[PDB]
Amino acid sequence: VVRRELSCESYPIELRCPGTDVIMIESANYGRTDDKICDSDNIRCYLPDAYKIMSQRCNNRTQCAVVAGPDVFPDPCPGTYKYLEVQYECVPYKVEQKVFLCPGLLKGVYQSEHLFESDHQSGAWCKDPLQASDKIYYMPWTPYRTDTLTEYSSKDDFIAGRPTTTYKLPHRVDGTGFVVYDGALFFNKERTRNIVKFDLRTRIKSGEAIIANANYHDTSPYRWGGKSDIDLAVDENGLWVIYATEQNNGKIVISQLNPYTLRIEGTWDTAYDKRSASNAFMICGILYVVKSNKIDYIYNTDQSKDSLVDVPFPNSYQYIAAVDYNPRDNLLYVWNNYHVVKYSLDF
Amino acid sequence: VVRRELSCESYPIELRCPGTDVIMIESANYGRTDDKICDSDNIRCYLPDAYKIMSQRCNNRTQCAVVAGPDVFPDPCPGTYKYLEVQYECVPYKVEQKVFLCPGLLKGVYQSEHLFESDHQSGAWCKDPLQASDKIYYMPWTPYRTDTLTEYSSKDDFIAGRPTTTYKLPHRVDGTGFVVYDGALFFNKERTRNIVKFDLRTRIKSGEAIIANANYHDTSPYRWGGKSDIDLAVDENGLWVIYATEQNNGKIVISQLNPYTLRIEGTWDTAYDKRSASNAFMICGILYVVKSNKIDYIYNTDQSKDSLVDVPFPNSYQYIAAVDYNPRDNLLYVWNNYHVVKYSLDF
Amino acid sequence: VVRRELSCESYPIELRCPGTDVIMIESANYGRTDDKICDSDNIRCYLPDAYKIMSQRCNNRTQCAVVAGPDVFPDPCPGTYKYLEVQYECVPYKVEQKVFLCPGLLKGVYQSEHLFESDHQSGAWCKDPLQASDKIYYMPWTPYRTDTLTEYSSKDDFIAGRPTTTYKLPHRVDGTGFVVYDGALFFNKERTRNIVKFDLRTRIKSGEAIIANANYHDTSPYRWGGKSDIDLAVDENGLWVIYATEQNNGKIVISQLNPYTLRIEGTWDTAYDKRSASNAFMICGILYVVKSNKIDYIYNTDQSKDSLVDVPFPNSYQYIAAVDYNPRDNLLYVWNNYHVVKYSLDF
Amino acid sequence: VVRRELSCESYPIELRCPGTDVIMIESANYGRTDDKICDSDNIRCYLPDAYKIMSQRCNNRTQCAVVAGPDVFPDPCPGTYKYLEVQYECVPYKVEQKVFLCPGLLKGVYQSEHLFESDHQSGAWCKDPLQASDKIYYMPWTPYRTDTLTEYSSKDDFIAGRPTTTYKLPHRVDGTGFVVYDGALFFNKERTRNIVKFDLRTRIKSGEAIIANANYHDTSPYRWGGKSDIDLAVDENGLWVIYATEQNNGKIVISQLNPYTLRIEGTWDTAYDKRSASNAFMICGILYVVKSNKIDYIYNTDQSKDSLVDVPFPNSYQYIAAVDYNPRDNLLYVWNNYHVVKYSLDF
Ligand SMILES: *[C@@H]1O[C@H](CO)[C@@H](O)[C@H](O)[C@H]1NC(C)=O
Ligand SMILES: *[C@@H]1O[C@H](CO)[C@@H](O)[C@H](O)[C@H]1NC(C)=O
Ligand SMILES: *[C@@H]1O[C@H](CO)[C@@H](O)[C@H](O)[C@H]1NC(C)=O
Ligand SMILES: *[C@@H]1O[C@H](CO)[C@@H](O)[C@H](O)[C@H]1NC(C)=O
Ligand SMILES: [Ca+2]
Ligand SMILES: [Ca+2]
Ligand SMILES: [Ca+2]
Ligand SMILES: [Ca+2]
Ligand code: NA
Ligand code: NA
Ligand code: NA
Ligand code: NA
Repeated sequence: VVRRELSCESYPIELRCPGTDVIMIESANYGRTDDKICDSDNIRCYLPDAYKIMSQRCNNRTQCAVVAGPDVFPDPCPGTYKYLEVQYECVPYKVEQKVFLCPGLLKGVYQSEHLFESDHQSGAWCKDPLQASDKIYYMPWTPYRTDTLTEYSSKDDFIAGRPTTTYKLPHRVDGTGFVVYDGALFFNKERTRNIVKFDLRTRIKSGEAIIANANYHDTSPYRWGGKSDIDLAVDENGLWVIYATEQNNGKIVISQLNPYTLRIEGTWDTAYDKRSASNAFMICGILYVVKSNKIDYIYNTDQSKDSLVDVPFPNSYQYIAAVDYNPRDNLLYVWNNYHVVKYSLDF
Repeated sequence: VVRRELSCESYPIELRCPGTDVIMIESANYGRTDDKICDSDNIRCYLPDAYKIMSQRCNNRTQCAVVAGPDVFPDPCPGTYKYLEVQYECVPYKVEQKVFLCPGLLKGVYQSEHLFESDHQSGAWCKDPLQASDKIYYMPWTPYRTDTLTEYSSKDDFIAGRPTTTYKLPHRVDGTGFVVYDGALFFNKERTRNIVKFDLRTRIKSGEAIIANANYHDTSPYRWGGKSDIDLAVDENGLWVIYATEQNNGKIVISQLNPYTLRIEGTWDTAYDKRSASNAFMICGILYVVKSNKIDYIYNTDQSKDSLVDVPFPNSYQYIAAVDYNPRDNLLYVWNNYHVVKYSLDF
Repeated sequence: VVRRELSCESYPIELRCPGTDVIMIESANYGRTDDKICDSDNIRCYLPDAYKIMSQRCNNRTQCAVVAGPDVFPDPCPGTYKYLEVQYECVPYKVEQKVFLCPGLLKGVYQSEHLFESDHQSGAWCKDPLQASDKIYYMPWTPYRTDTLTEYSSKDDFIAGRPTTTYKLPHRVDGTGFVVYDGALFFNKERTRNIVKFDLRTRIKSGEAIIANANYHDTSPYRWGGKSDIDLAVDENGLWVIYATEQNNGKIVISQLNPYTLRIEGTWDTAYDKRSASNAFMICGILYVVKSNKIDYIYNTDQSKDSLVDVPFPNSYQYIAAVDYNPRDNLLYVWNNYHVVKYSLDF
Repeated sequence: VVRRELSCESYPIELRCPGTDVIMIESANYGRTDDKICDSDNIRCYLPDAYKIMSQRCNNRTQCAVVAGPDVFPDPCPGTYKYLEVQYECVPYKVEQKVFLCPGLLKGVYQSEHLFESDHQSGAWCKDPLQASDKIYYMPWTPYRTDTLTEYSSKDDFIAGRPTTTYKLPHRVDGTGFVVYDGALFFNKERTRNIVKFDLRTRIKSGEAIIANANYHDTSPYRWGGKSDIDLAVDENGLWVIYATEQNNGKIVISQLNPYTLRIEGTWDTAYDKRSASNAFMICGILYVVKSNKIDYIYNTDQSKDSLVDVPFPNSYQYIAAVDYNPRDNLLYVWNNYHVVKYSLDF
């Protein structure tokens, strides 16, 4: 929706966008286009650079204050009493285009970072790839008692055990399949085949989606168990759901979930038994299944074709609780038998 | 609607309200009430003064930033890792209670201030009594060509002819009957018996009300004419409409208009011919009619009783274009034959 | 905000307002004003009655469907392919003007209706005077356990004990001082000097107001006690708060509360000790205090003048728990020692 | 956001969603879970099928009315006075999953339907693939005078020249590159490198996106010219922008545009000169370039790989003004030298 501001010469113009939304200049003029605006003692006074000046000073910002005068703008009509007229919009914060571009085909998964050894055998952690932020999101695994999400301002604060805040979730969580995308938490509602969307900035449930025919609550989890039936994943294409159905004889089923409309945007049936998989993740719309040790299966959703592979994966620890791909830094956010680690990817 | 913020010890809590809305602390606790919030190495840790500290620091403000720690709060439980949990609302800016309290019964109208002599014989001007501001709103009278409202930051800037901004109205204006109340402009839409509500902060029409059976467009104006058929008025009770109907044989009819719901909240029929009145205004729900020179008639809406009076009014100039009462400063904002003046009131 | 609809000849126009909001036609034309609208094989084709037809068919309705054709509209230009263009707004439902007009000065309170004898000694009940509805709202009094409001579709259903719905309140209630106004419940939040606004249609808290310096939780209740410290009241002027302050030595203090902005719009200090009052209510901005038996004191907020009176009140029962005035039907909604009654008023 | 309804036995529950949004049942119970709800003369009374009954009766509907009683629900506790308690959300209308699934690789483009021969040599037309509707959207090409979009209820009404409505656009349109997606019109704003989003249901601009470095206004159009610089396209992946940049030496550049966030989600540089292309379109994230006669070039965005091809295209007419792919019916919506046609696709 179009927002409007106008200030007479020597007065500032004030632009402000709600929450995390940012300014986008639609139009701007410094001069005079009307004989009634800004009462004083030439209605064809235009400054073509007014649009450029306002865009440079205000675009990508939550707020802007610009004085309508000679300190900021050249004079398009000396002698004429001028005014600054601006039309603008509040748009979601911009995202670096690399987040949506495929880095290539996965050659292997390798050790990279070892953050710390937690006192919890299972759990999950990630970053929001749509944000240029150092924020880490952490959800520990406690059977039948998980309903919180802890936020850390950096990796350094995360290792030191220094949280910024904690979120009380509207429902209990089943498994370690959680993801954070564009300021929203996505999780599997305990004892349901539903995904809950929880807005972190306003601390309220912003929606719910039913994952049609998805098996739930220790019916089709990963090898380790722990109610891992439904796993969410983020990649270059958006948000995904990794689960299994009786219709597909307990084999992995993958669906694209629109994070804004909560619609299921395409479903693909794989040939890999979910109970046999230690974990799984998406990269460029391709499902990578972990066996434990190695990636032994891939499913390409773009071609609707699968293949048997022998892609390396770290053999260090046994209890693989969570594996989350990040399309911003191209790293795997892993929870493996108490150890909180980051794995590099070779393309 | 309830808004929530939470920050772990040493981190700041950030409260922000949209537009001109202000913070109201609902609840606050600095301590520990839950064993899962703010992950670290006593769930009955309360600070009773947390509510008082937050209220003092954040109430009546657009924004607030408070660090959850020993610089701002005492320690309710030394050794326990604490967090600040706050529940708050965004409410319209508070108004000094005097604005709604009757100063008394009017003894007379007297000269007080003479701002300047305009080049326009007719027009109208006022301040928003619900705002603690020096802002002046000005609408000149130009037959069939009025569609702007000019704003000045102070009396000083108004006399000097230094405007802050100008508003382009969605429709043309009939007469000098305009008023500003709680950030909204109220005016009579040209060639209609309708009142338009225009939000000044967002620069959009926020509503419309039809003044049932009101005479319009030089049918029942004030003595001077100029399409003065419908006059808006602000007092201790709110917003009023001063007009005339054929049902009341062209005599003044007064209605209370709710500025928030746009409903007509009571209508009273007077015995004064509107065409004979130079102008009129409300004080404490009492209509005061000007003849030119003197106030010769009053109508009390609380009692539904009228009386003939001889209340003094300045005899200086003839062409009385506008008379607007202000319940904050208890002054009359008058436009009389080019002269822009303020009249004092003796109670 | 302006809403727009347009349909080519023979097609229907569909107008819809959210919730309880109603249509108000701003403008309408059946004909042709543009050479590009409604593509077919005269751009000055107007029907003046189009505005009248649309207003008659759509005003005061939640929804409207009108066919753009000869069954509903005359032909302003035969041969020319026409279209119906409408501009409209969604406004709060209209209210009969009598609700805001003073019936007169109270001569006495008299018995009228005896609905039923409840099993609860104390409680409160009312109707929403801003709605043309038979709905009754009921709140029983249970010490430290009150957090529900029950709704009945009629008097008949209320006596029979046939509820339509129950509302779970966000907080516990202190006393029997509750009121319903313009679809919103107003109550005193347990162990606070705060008034909570709860929207009944959406079932959420819509705001909160602090009653500055108000005594609360068995400090200054009515004679019967039961945490009656703060009593809400509805009359021709709007919403009121009846309470007491230490600043006024425990004597009744009355404040106008804006139900839309949650602002305190004027405060008046009375000379009647609240602990000595059995109950109190407002009519035309005048406070009427009950002693038990009789009305022995009045306070006129319009004049800021009080008087000692001897106004009759029914002597039938002793334990007067609640007295709520209704400005639509001009009756008192009373709860007296198990008996749920309506009292008439002589003006 | 969660919406709540509750009705006591024999009373109906009413669920309504705004605009085109549909109901999604979150939770439902017919019975008794609380001793205070629905006042009458067992707080563990549950009906497991209540969720199933409500979902079946209300899911995918704008509105729902269900009576809380024995005509619709079995009795989970005879003798106990029951109530129906429902929690629900309003979600965007569901979309058939085929719209997001790739039909295969394009073997050729073939003649299928010939609707009519227009009096306009150039123009554009389409359907909204996210809607299960017969609605056709039409924009004729008139140099420097295009600012309207006409809607037809069916193919039959479109051929007959019987429109339902016309939309007045906030800005003039450059070229025939328009698209309709999820109730929103997307077009290139005249003399700019910007895409405007216009909501058809509310008739207002809902956003704007700048296509960084895009050539505009007869700099890089298709062979026929007519300000075709920027072309929008819809496929299984969403919304795309087909344009050219000086950085890519006037060769086709393709970008994914998020229709909800207005963000550019990935950009790919092709090797095909845009001025040499008659038109272009996307299918499964693959760009197909038309030469006139044949498809002689493809660019796969999933692989970031291009190939020279010889894919058939109808040789019937010369002046190819628009080619729009539809992912619901897998047809090309084409405007070729006055003729309005549909082309089939062989996979
Ligand atoms: C700021 O806004 C401009 C305007 O479109 C956009 O092009 C740019 O990508 C955004 N991000 C940055 C870092 O400038
Ligand atoms: C700030 O907020 C408090 C909280 O109710 C209110 O009492 C006060 O009147 C308002 N205004 C000022 C100037 O403090
Ligand atoms: C319907 O709308 C009209 C338009 O202003 C209004 O005058 C009238 O009072 C309202 N109420 C009824 C019952 O018509
Ligand atoms: C109705 O709602 C259900 C609930 O998720 C959904 O599964 C289904 O796909 C939607 N569409 C139809 C045609 O039922
Ligand atoms: Ca995973
Ligand atoms: Ca006046
Ligand atoms: Ca009372
Ligand atoms: Ca195309
Ligand atoms: Na996951
Ligand atoms: Na006025
Ligand atoms: Na009350
Ligand atoms: Na297009």
